[PDB]
Parts: sequence; structure tokens; C-alpha cells
Amino acid sequence: VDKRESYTKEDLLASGRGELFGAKGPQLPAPNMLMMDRVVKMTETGGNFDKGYVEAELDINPDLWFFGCHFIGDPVMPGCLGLDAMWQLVGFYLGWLGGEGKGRALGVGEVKFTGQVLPTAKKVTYRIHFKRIVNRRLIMGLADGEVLVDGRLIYTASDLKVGLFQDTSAF
Amino acid sequence: VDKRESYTKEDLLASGRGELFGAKGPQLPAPNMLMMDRVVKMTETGGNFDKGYVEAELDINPDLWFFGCHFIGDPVMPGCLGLDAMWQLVGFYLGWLGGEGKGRALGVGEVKFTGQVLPTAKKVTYRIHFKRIVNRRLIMGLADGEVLVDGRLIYTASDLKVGLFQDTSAF
Repeated sequence: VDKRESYTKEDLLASGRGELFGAKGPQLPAPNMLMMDRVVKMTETGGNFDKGYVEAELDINPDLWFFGCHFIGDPVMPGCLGLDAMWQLVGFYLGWLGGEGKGRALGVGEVKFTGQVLPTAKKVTYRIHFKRIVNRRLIMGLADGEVLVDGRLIYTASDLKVGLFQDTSAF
Repeated sequence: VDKRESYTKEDLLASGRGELFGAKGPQLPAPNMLMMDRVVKMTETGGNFDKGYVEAELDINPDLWFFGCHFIGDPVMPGCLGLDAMWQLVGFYLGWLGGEGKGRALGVGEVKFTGQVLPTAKKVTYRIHFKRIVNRRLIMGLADGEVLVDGRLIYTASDLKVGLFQDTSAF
């Protein structure tokens, strides 16, 4: 895969279609499960553990689908979706490294939500710090993640774990 | 509130509008974020810790929205949504006990996905085992959860934490 340092909305839409990393690489979900608008920085070193880093962003506007149903009369972005954006990124990175197989979130250690994303926010930032990568014949990625809303750290997640599966029926 | 041990799809939809437990109580998300069709059993005792139990179900069909976008050509229910259903149920139980305020998931201890829900499955079962409730000036619920697909355990979550906030400015 020709690694780029950044990807645009159109690159992420292609990803979901299987065009970015090709037919044997992982895919990101398509709207409305896609939780990022852009990947601004990807590096194989750096990050808190110096073993990789990814930063992505989601632009907030009052019309985003999830605000209307969550909750009626009390709009707030579901923390589960911000968490999913982090699993989505770990899987995207494994494919960026050239890993083959479809992505599947395997788990996460501690997750703490200390604030919320309201429809008046402007931007959500996702920062992923890779701890361990097993790109052997068993691709797995381990990482810590952070979610910031307009620069304020609101969610942390330790040990996000994602694996790539050549044959998904074995899951 | 008048406690019942089971609720229908209709009750759950009324809950999305605050019409089940009243305006002062918490709400469940409305479609498409509502992740269960019915609550089959709720008890104040029972469960693995004899401190509360909740069993709910989600009927599966190939047409559920999330199969189409997650992923294209590889339909699988997002584990993040199964996880959210567990947070939704803890908040619902807190309201059922007569709690007042809006629900906000505060976190989870450890999550493990060891299986997946495909469009060929028929039913997802959620089991929540309460371990501690704080229904004072501070209302929080701590529980362990399990997700089963067609009777087989696929996800587990320890220490799901949810709080009811009277003033969401405290977040």
C-alpha cells in the first residue's frame, strides 16, 4: 500500500468501498457508521509509545443523524460512536501497514467518559497511540485512544484491540 | 413509577419521549439508536450478584440499517452498538427504580468481543447483572453485561457505569 500521511473525506469513502487498500485490505464503514471526516496525520513512529500514531477529525454540525434520536429533546453524541471511531482507526492503520483481512473490534480495557459532545461543538479530534502490533500471520493492533471536543479531552480508552481476519467466518 | 417486569416495543418507544417514566426520568434513544425491541424481565434482586437483573432482546433481520454500511460486502453488527444497548439498559433500570435525571454512560471496565452477529442470526439477548446502585443525591449504576446471539455468548462487559444527571451542565 502506498502510505500517505493524510487522507481526505473522499479517501475514507473509497476505503469503505474497498478501493483505498484494495480488495484484500480492511474497509472503514460507510455513512452513517463512518465517524471521521478526515485523517490528518499517520506515522509509524511517534505517539506516547513511539510505535505509531494517528489523528483524525469529525466536524460537528446540529444536523448529524445521531443528535435527532439521541436523545429527543436532549441531543448528545453517543459515546459508543466515539469509541467505535477509535476501533475504526486502529483497523485503518493495520491496513495502512499493509495488513490483509477484514477488520473486527476484539475489545478494550478501561473506557472513561468525562464530558459530552453537544450539537454546538465544532470539532471532535481522535488521537490513537499504538502500543503493540502483531502483523504476523495473525494481525492484531493494541492502542490507547483519546477523544477531544474543540480541544477539551473528554474520553479515554485503554487497550483498544482490533484484529484483521482473512476469513471472517472463523469469527 | 409503576414497576412492571416486562415492556413492549411500544413502551420502549414511549420511553424515547419520556412518556414511560415521566419527564423527570431518563430516556432511551429513539430509532435508529434504540438497540432492543423488548425487555423480557426486570427484577430488583436476582442476577449474578443478587442485586438486580435485566434481560432484553433485539430481533435480527437482514434489513437492519447497520448491516448495509458496516461493512459493504461484509455485513456484521457493530460491537459498539451491542455495547451501547447494555449502557441503555442500565440507564433504563435506574429510571425504573424511580431515578430522576438524564442518562449518561460514564464508562466500562473491560469489553471482549469473541463472536459476531451476522444478518443470518435471529435474536440477540442482553443480560445485565447489577452489582451496585447509588440512588441518593448521586445516582449511578454499576453492572456486568453479556450479549448472546441465538443463545451463544459473544460479548461481555465488566463494570458498565451509567449516571443520571439532573443538570447536564455537570458534564
